[PDB]
Amino acid sequence: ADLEDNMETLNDNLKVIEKADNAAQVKDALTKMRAAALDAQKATPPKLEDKSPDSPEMWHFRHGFDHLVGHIDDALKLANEGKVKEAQAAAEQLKCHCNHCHQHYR
Amino acid sequence: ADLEDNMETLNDNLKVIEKADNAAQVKDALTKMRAAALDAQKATPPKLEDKSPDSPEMWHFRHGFDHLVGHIDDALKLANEGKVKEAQAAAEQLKCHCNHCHQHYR
Ligand code: HEC
Ligand code: HEC
Ligand code: NI
Ligand code: NI
Repeated sequence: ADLEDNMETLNDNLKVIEKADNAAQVKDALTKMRAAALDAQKATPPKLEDKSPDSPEMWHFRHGFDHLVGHIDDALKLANEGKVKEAQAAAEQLKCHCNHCHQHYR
Repeated sequence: ADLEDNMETLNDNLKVIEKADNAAQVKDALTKMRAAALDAQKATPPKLEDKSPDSPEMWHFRHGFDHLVGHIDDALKLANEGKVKEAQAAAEQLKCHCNHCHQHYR
Protein backbone atom coordinates (compact mmCIF):
# COMPACT_ATOMS: atom_id res chain seq x y z
CA ALA A 1 0.00 0.00 0.00
CA ASP A 2 1.09 3.60 -0.52
CA LEU A 3 2.36 5.88 2.24
CA GLU A 4 -0.90 7.81 2.52
CA ASP A 5 -3.00 4.67 3.02
CA ASN A 6 -0.58 3.30 5.63
CA MET A 7 -0.68 6.57 7.53
CA GLU A 8 -4.48 6.52 7.48
CA THR A 9 -4.44 2.97 8.88
CA LEU A 10 -2.20 4.15 11.74
CA ASN A 11 -4.39 7.21 12.33
CA ASP A 12 -7.72 5.39 12.48
CA ASN A 13 -6.63 2.40 14.54
CA LEU A 14 -5.15 4.61 17.25
CA LYS A 15 -8.70 5.85 17.76
CA VAL A 16 -10.11 2.31 17.56
CA ILE A 17 -7.87 1.46 20.52
CA GLU A 18 -9.02 4.52 22.47
CA LYS A 19 -12.66 3.62 21.79
CA ALA A 20 -12.17 -0.05 22.75
CA ASP A 21 -12.72 -1.63 26.13
CA ASN A 22 -11.55 -5.25 25.72
CA ALA A 23 -8.35 -7.11 24.86
CA ALA A 24 -9.48 -8.56 21.52
CA GLN A 25 -10.42 -5.13 20.17
CA VAL A 26 -7.08 -3.63 21.19
CA LYS A 27 -5.05 -6.55 19.83
CA ASP A 28 -6.86 -6.45 16.50
CA ALA A 29 -6.22 -2.72 16.09
CA LEU A 30 -2.57 -2.95 17.14
CA THR A 31 -2.02 -5.81 14.69
CA LYS A 32 -3.35 -3.63 11.87
CA MET A 33 -1.09 -0.76 12.95
CA ARG A 34 1.92 -3.09 12.95
CA ALA A 35 1.25 -4.21 9.39
CA ALA A 36 0.82 -0.59 8.28
CA ALA A 37 4.08 0.54 9.91
CA LEU A 38 6.05 -2.34 8.41
CA ASP A 39 4.64 -1.60 4.95
CA ALA A 40 6.04 1.96 5.14
CA GLN A 41 9.21 1.01 7.03
CA LYS A 42 11.73 0.91 4.15
CA ALA A 43 10.75 3.29 1.34
CA THR A 44 12.51 6.62 0.86
CA PRO A 45 9.89 9.37 1.41
CA PRO A 46 9.51 12.32 -0.99
CA LYS A 47 11.53 14.90 0.98
CA LEU A 48 14.44 12.42 1.18
CA GLU A 49 14.92 10.98 -2.34
CA ASP A 50 18.13 13.05 -2.62
CA LYS A 51 19.84 11.17 0.23
CA SER A 52 21.90 7.99 0.43
CA PRO A 53 20.40 4.88 2.03
CA ASP A 54 22.96 5.14 4.87
CA SER A 55 22.70 8.94 5.19
CA PRO A 56 21.93 10.23 8.70
CA GLU A 57 18.53 11.48 7.52
CA MET A 58 17.43 8.16 6.00
CA TRP A 59 18.85 6.33 9.01
CA HIS A 60 16.74 8.38 11.43
CA PHE A 61 13.67 8.01 9.20
CA ARG A 62 13.97 4.23 9.07
CA HIS A 63 14.71 4.17 12.80
CA GLY A 64 11.44 6.00 13.32
CA PHE A 65 9.49 3.12 11.82
CA ASP A 66 11.59 0.39 13.48
CA HIS A 67 11.04 2.04 16.87
CA LEU A 68 7.32 2.56 16.25
CA VAL A 69 7.02 -1.14 15.39
CA GLY A 70 8.90 -2.03 18.56
CA HIS A 71 6.47 -0.12 20.74
CA ILE A 72 3.49 -1.47 18.84
CA ASP A 73 4.92 -4.91 19.63
CA ASP A 74 5.21 -3.98 23.31
CA ALA A 75 1.59 -2.82 23.40
CA LEU A 76 0.51 -6.05 21.70
CA LYS A 77 2.22 -8.08 24.41
CA LEU A 78 0.21 -6.12 26.99
CA ALA A 79 -3.05 -6.82 25.14
CA ASN A 80 -2.07 -10.48 24.90
CA GLU A 81 -1.78 -10.54 28.70
CA GLY A 82 -5.33 -9.18 28.97
CA LYS A 83 -3.91 -5.87 30.28
CA VAL A 84 -6.40 -3.76 28.38
CA LYS A 85 -5.86 -0.40 30.07
CA GLU A 86 -2.06 -0.71 30.10
CA ALA A 87 -2.13 -1.57 26.39
CA GLN A 88 -4.35 1.43 25.73
CA ALA A 89 -1.95 3.72 27.61
CA ALA A 90 0.96 2.30 25.63
CA ALA A 91 -0.97 2.90 22.41
CA GLU A 92 -1.66 6.51 23.40
CA GLN A 93 2.09 6.99 23.92
CA LEU A 94 2.62 5.99 20.29
CA LYS A 95 1.56 9.52 19.29
CA CYS A 96 5.08 10.67 20.28
CA HIS A 97 6.52 8.51 17.48
CA CYS A 98 4.03 9.98 15.00
CA ASN A 99 4.79 13.60 15.84
CA HIS A 100 8.55 13.09 16.12
CA CYS A 101 8.83 11.71 12.58
CA HIS A 102 6.40 14.25 11.14
CA GLN A 103 8.33 17.18 12.60
CA HIS A 104 11.57 15.88 11.09
CA TYR A 105 10.38 14.69 7.70
CA ARG A 106 6.87 15.78 6.79
CA ALA B 1 25.68 14.19 40.54
CA ASP B 2 23.78 10.90 40.28
CA LEU B 3 20.84 9.76 38.16
CA GLU B 4 18.22 11.08 40.59
CA ASP B 5 20.01 14.45 40.54
CA ASN B 6 20.08 14.52 36.73
CA MET B 7 16.36 13.68 36.55
CA GLU B 8 15.48 16.44 39.00
CA THR B 9 17.48 18.81 36.80
CA LEU B 10 15.61 17.62 33.71
CA ASN B 11 12.23 17.93 35.46
CA ASP B 12 12.84 21.36 37.00
CA ASN B 13 14.16 22.88 33.79
CA LEU B 14 11.50 21.42 31.50
CA LYS B 15 9.00 23.15 33.80
CA VAL B 16 11.07 26.36 33.65
CA ILE B 17 10.73 26.34 29.86
CA GLU B 18 6.98 25.82 30.10
CA LYS B 19 6.59 28.68 32.62
CA ALA B 20 9.47 30.94 31.56
CA ASP B 21 8.90 34.57 32.51
CA ASN B 22 11.18 35.68 29.68
CA ALA B 23 12.78 34.19 26.60
CA ALA B 24 16.27 34.10 28.10
CA GLN B 25 15.19 31.54 30.71
CA VAL B 26 14.41 29.04 27.93
CA LYS B 27 17.98 28.94 26.61
CA ASP B 28 19.50 28.70 30.09
CA ALA B 29 17.16 25.80 30.95
CA LEU B 30 17.92 23.94 27.72
CA THR B 31 21.62 24.33 28.48
CA LYS B 32 21.21 22.75 31.93
CA MET B 33 19.06 19.93 30.48
CA ARG B 34 21.71 19.09 27.88
CA ALA B 35 24.37 18.68 30.57
CA ALA B 36 22.01 16.63 32.75
CA ALA B 37 21.16 14.29 29.85
CA LEU B 38 24.78 13.57 29.01
CA ASP B 39 25.56 12.91 32.68
CA ALA B 40 22.55 10.57 33.03
CA GLN B 41 23.76 8.65 29.95
CA LYS B 42 26.71 7.46 32.04
CA ALA B 43 24.56 5.95 34.86
CA THR B 44 22.93 2.56 35.37
CA PRO B 45 19.21 2.71 36.15
CA PRO B 46 18.05 0.63 39.15
CA LYS B 47 15.82 -1.56 36.97
CA LEU B 48 18.87 -2.44 34.83
CA GLU B 49 21.32 -2.75 37.76
CA ASP B 50 22.10 -6.33 36.70
CA LYS B 51 23.03 -5.52 33.11
CA SER B 52 26.52 -5.03 31.70
CA PRO B 53 27.35 -2.02 29.50
CA ASP B 54 26.90 -4.30 26.47
CA SER B 55 23.26 -5.30 27.12
CA PRO B 56 20.44 -4.38 24.67
CA GLU B 57 18.50 -2.56 27.38
CA MET B 58 21.52 -0.46 28.31
CA TRP B 59 22.04 0.31 24.62
CA HIS B 60 18.51 1.68 24.24
CA PHE B 61 18.85 3.58 27.53
CA ARG B 62 22.06 5.28 26.41
CA HIS B 63 20.62 5.97 22.95
CA GLY B 64 17.62 7.80 24.34
CA PHE B 65 19.97 10.38 25.85
CA ASP B 66 21.80 10.86 22.55
CA HIS B 67 18.48 11.46 20.82
CA LEU B 68 17.23 13.79 23.55
CA VAL B 69 20.46 15.80 23.27
CA GLY B 70 19.97 16.02 19.51
CA HIS B 71 16.54 17.59 19.95
CA ILE B 72 17.79 19.84 22.75
CA ASP B 73 20.43 21.03 20.29
CA ASP B 74 17.72 21.70 17.70
CA ALA B 75 15.86 23.80 20.28
CA LEU B 76 19.04 25.65 21.29
CA LYS B 77 19.74 26.62 17.67
CA LEU B 78 16.22 28.04 17.44
CA ALA B 79 16.80 30.00 20.65
CA ASN B 80 20.18 31.22 19.38
CA GLU B 81 18.50 32.38 16.16
CA GLY B 82 16.14 34.47 18.30
CA LYS B 83 13.18 32.23 17.37
CA VAL B 84 12.34 31.91 21.03
CA LYS B 85 8.68 30.94 20.66
CA GLU B 86 9.65 28.17 18.23
CA ALA B 87 12.32 27.08 20.72
CA GLN B 88 9.78 26.92 23.53
CA ALA B 89 7.44 24.95 21.25
CA ALA B 90 10.25 22.51 20.49
CA ALA B 91 11.21 22.19 24.15
CA GLU B 92 7.63 21.22 25.01
CA GLN B 93 7.92 18.25 22.64
CA LEU B 94 10.92 17.03 24.66
CA LYS B 95 8.40 15.56 27.10
CA CYS B 96 7.97 12.65 24.66
CA HIS B 97 11.62 11.72 25.23
CA CYS B 98 11.03 11.64 28.99
CA ASN B 99 7.88 9.54 28.60
CA HIS B 100 9.47 7.08 26.17
CA CYS B 101 12.52 6.26 28.27
CA HIS B 102 10.43 6.07 31.43
CA GLN B 103 8.02 3.60 29.84
CA HIS B 104 10.99 1.24 29.40
CA TYR B 105 13.14 1.85 32.46
CA ARG B 106 11.72 4.14 35.20
C1 HEC C 1 8.35 8.41 9.98
C2 HEC C 1 9.22 7.53 10.52
C3 HEC C 1 6.83 8.43 10.34
C4 HEC C 1 6.19 7.91 11.41
C5 HEC C 1 6.75 7.15 12.64
C6 HEC C 1 4.78 8.20 11.28
N1 HEC C 1 4.58 8.89 10.10
FE1 HEC C 1 2.80 9.67 9.48
N2 HEC C 1 3.69 10.46 7.87
C7 HEC C 1 5.04 10.32 7.54
C8 HEC C 1 5.27 10.99 6.28
C9 HEC C 1 6.64 11.08 5.57
C10 HEC C 1 4.10 11.50 5.85
C11 HEC C 1 3.85 12.32 4.56
C12 HEC C 1 3.89 11.46 3.31
C13 HEC C 1 3.78 12.34 2.08
O1 HEC C 1 4.26 11.92 0.99
O2 HEC C 1 3.22 13.46 2.21
C14 HEC C 1 3.09 11.18 6.84
C15 HEC C 1 1.76 11.54 6.79
C16 HEC C 1 0.81 11.19 7.71
C17 HEC C 1 -0.58 11.55 7.66
C18 HEC C 1 -1.22 12.41 6.55
C19 HEC C 1 -1.90 11.43 5.58
C20 HEC C 1 -2.19 12.06 4.24
O3 HEC C 1 -3.16 11.61 3.58
O4 HEC C 1 -1.44 12.98 3.82
C21 HEC C 1 -1.19 11.03 8.74
C22 HEC C 1 -2.68 11.16 9.12
C23 HEC C 1 -0.20 10.31 9.51
N3 HEC C 1 1.01 10.42 8.85
C24 HEC C 1 -0.43 9.61 10.68
C25 HEC C 1 0.55 9.00 11.42
C26 HEC C 1 0.34 8.39 12.72
C27 HEC C 1 -1.03 8.34 13.42
C28 HEC C 1 1.52 7.91 13.16
C29 HEC C 1 1.84 7.19 14.49
C30 HEC C 1 1.02 6.26 15.01
C31 HEC C 1 2.50 8.20 12.14
N4 HEC C 1 1.89 8.87 11.10
C32 HEC C 1 3.83 7.85 12.20
C33 HEC C 1 6.00 9.68 8.29
C34 HEC C 1 5.80 9.05 9.50
C1 HEC D 1 16.28 7.51 29.45
C2 HEC D 1 16.91 7.67 28.25
C3 HEC D 1 15.61 8.72 30.17
C4 HEC D 1 15.27 9.94 29.68
C5 HEC D 1 15.42 10.50 28.25
C6 HEC D 1 14.66 10.71 30.74
N1 HEC D 1 14.66 9.93 31.89
FE1 HEC D 1 13.84 10.48 33.65
N2 HEC D 1 14.34 8.69 34.41
C7 HEC D 1 14.99 7.66 33.76
C8 HEC D 1 15.17 6.57 34.69
C9 HEC D 1 15.87 5.24 34.34
C10 HEC D 1 14.62 6.93 35.87
C11 HEC D 1 14.58 6.11 37.19
C12 HEC D 1 15.79 6.57 38.02
C13 HEC D 1 15.80 5.98 39.41
O1 HEC D 1 16.83 6.13 40.13
O2 HEC D 1 14.79 5.35 39.80
C14 HEC D 1 14.10 8.26 35.71
C15 HEC D 1 13.47 8.98 36.69
C16 HEC D 1 13.01 10.26 36.54
C17 HEC D 1 12.41 11.03 37.60
C18 HEC D 1 12.23 10.52 39.05
C19 HEC D 1 13.59 10.76 39.71
C20 HEC D 1 13.66 10.27 41.14
O3 HEC D 1 14.29 10.99 41.97
O4 HEC D 1 13.10 9.20 41.47
C21 HEC D 1 12.08 12.21 37.10
C22 HEC D 1 11.42 13.38 37.86
C23 HEC D 1 12.45 12.25 35.71
N3 HEC D 1 13.03 11.03 35.39
C24 HEC D 1 12.27 13.31 34.86
C25 HEC D 1 12.63 13.29 33.52
C26 HEC D 1 12.30 14.31 32.54
C27 HEC D 1 11.47 15.56 32.87
C28 HEC D 1 12.80 13.94 31.35
C29 HEC D 1 12.69 14.71 30.00
C30 HEC D 1 13.10 15.99 29.91
C31 HEC D 1 13.50 12.69 31.55
N4 HEC D 1 13.36 12.31 32.87
C32 HEC D 1 14.18 11.98 30.58
C33 HEC D 1 15.41 7.67 32.45
C34 HEC D 1 15.23 8.72 31.58
NI1 NI E 1 11.86 2.36 22.91
NI1 NI F 1 14.82 12.82 16.15
